[PDB]
Amino acid sequence: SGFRKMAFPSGKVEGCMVQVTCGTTTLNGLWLDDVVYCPRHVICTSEDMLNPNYEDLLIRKSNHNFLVQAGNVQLRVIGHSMQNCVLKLKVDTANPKTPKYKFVRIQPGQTFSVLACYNGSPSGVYQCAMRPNFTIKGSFLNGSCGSVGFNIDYDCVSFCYMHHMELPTGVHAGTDLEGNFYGPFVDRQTAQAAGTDTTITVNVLAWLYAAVINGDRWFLNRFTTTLNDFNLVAMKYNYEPLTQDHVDILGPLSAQTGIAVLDMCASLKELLQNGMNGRTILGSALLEDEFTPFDVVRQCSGVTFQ
Amino acid sequence: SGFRKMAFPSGKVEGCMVQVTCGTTTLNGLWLDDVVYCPRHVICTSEDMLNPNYEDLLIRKSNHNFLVQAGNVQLRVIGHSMQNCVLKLKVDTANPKTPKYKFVRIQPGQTFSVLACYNGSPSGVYQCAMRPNFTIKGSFLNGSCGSVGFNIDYDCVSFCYMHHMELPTGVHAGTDLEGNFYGPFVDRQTAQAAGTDTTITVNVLAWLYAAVINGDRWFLNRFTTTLNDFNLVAMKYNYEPLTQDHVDILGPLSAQTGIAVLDMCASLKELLQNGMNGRTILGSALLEDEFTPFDVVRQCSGVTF
Ligand SMILES: *C(N)c1ncn(C[C@@H](O)COc2cc(Cl)ccc2Cl)n1
Ligand SMILES: *[C@@H](N)c1ncn(C[C@@H](O)COc2cc(Cl)ccc2Cl)n1
Ligand SMILES: [Cl-]
Ligand code: NA
Repeated sequence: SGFRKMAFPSGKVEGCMVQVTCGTTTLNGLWLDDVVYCPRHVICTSEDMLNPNYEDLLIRKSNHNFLVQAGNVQLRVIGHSMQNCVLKLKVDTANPKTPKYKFVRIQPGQTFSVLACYNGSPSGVYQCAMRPNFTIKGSFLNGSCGSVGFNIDYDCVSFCYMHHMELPTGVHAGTDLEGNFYGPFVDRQTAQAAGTDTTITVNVLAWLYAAVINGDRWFLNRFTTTLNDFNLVAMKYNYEPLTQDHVDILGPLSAQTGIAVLDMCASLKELLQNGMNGRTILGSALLEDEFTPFDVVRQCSGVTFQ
Repeated sequence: SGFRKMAFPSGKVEGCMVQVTCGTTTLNGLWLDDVVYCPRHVICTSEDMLNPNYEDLLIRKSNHNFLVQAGNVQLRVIGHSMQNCVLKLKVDTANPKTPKYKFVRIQPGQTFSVLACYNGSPSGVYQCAMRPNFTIKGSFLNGSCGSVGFNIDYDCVSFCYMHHMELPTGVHAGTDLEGNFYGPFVDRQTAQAAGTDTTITVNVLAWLYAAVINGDRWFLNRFTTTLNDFNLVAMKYNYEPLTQDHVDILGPLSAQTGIAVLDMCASLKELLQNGMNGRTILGSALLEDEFTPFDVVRQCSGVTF
């Protein structure tokens, strides 16, 4: 029993992190087979903050302008190309520690592990969720760009995030590993702001199901709700709409606990109305929204504590 | 910016985890040099679990009774012995992935990373603190015994915890890697209960400093206090006493933020007396006590491994 924000073991990703230098700028890259992936803004100068023309900056570079260091070893860059907002540096050595992997673009609400890195060397690992406004609430300092987010369902690493920048509110924006930004953000230092963020409703429900599995029922009630009335109430607290897809996705947790999804919805409605009145759920005094249904099933007993 | 509960990168430990089987029991072991460490309770069966005589259970076993798998490779056990509550299985091969390491015993309040494992296969990593009552609030299912906790101090892994059991309240108990329990617990299936826990004061203060560094300031005030007056408040709210050593340890964060420790104690006093009045601190509606001073400095500075 117990319930913690739990990351994937990071070793398969640690073996892929390198340092990329261009001019006076150093950040991190991801070395898979014979390609190093990193944010294209590594080629930007002080003059290129606001309106970089990346095509024009890149054509002026040779292979030997990029320094890639993997531990104590220099790799030799033998090619370069840009794909969307990522740079792909072809190197003369395949990474002998390359795991089985794939690149996946995630949807808001999905969670992943972040391996924060500086100078190509891992600092720490933590769990994040892609917020509804396409930001993440990470922990990143200068030099952390090119740190990646991933899942490891089975033995295969799914890379889903590469870190590019911090927005004025202190939240974080980045790309998939094909270099497409999450959300309406661009790799320019112009005024950009994330939209108002909302709570990830399906994840809160999942977490309430985790609480029941771990043996806590205090917040349930005798009521039910229609999906439409739930959404009308939940929107007034800045909760995302719950869809029929979300209801379907919660089916297994429902089945395991004997609590219908719309009955759990009625519990959530009452929690929003009442607060917790001095109580906690799985150790928290707020409703937690960074655990998915899949995360709950992965972490929790398949046997409910009745 | 930002502040997150963050574990050490786990790869140096992942390369040391193996599966240990004895009879119908499988759990995890730690393979360092030519020794595999695991809980001695692996040798227990159902009728023994109430009052095991470990000496007597062990003498009946041959080397070949212990099946050790490192990935898909069987290791050959060439010796077996007990140290306190851990079993030490001598194997014929040194682990080529053995990191620089030490065995250390930590103090209550100290944090560490746990690499949860099942069948010798790492499943997840999270940060824990050794509670004042010598339990940890972990997340462990059947098959997780022998999972380890660690810190990394440079390139050196300090192993500090091996998982043995779950108490009735759903919190967790285990040993150092020399097999000495944290807390007044024993390795048998009997009525055992955690003592009442307290809040780790120095760590709450550290976290308040993290909050200020990350721009969250509403709880600061004009007031200061003394160690003695604050300690009367701490005791009333089931907080650990704050010592002068704690004050010294927080010195850096005091200097950096311009909030003396006893000034921050006056903030904490008011929070304990009045609550948060609807507000949050670093996204929490409770006072967090599982970040140490060193954790806060390390994450607000970007140290790597
Ligand atoms: C750890 N891998 C694990 N998995 C299941 N369990 C529960 C029981 O197997 C515990 O068994 C014992 C524990 C102790 Cl502390 C003494 C004796 C026994 Cl049989 N643990
Ligand atoms: C990432 N490693 C990092 N470290 C510091 N910074 C701040 C600036 O250096 C980033 O500069 C740019 C960012 C973008 Cl998105 C476009 C252009 C530039 Cl110059 N980032
Ligand atoms: Cl005063
Ligand atoms: Na004060």
